[PDB]
Amino acid sequence: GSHMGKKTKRTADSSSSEDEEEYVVEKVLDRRMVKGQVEYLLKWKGFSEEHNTWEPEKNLDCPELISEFMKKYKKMKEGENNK
Repeated sequence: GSHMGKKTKRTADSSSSEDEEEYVVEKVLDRRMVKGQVEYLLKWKGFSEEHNTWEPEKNLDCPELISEFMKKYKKMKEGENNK
């Protein structure tokens, strides 16, 4: 048992990493209208609640979102039959 020159050979190769950032809407939190213009509260991936941002409906590239949201708001707001 003597250590003269230990020769070890191994290959793993692990090159999988990249730093990138993208903007993706999460869901419709609130909605407001001003000067005959509709707007919605968008939330980009990473932006905290306090970092919420408002955008025009014409920009809202997600109609389905609004449709669903209306479903929740309907229940929230008191008024099913009586307008």
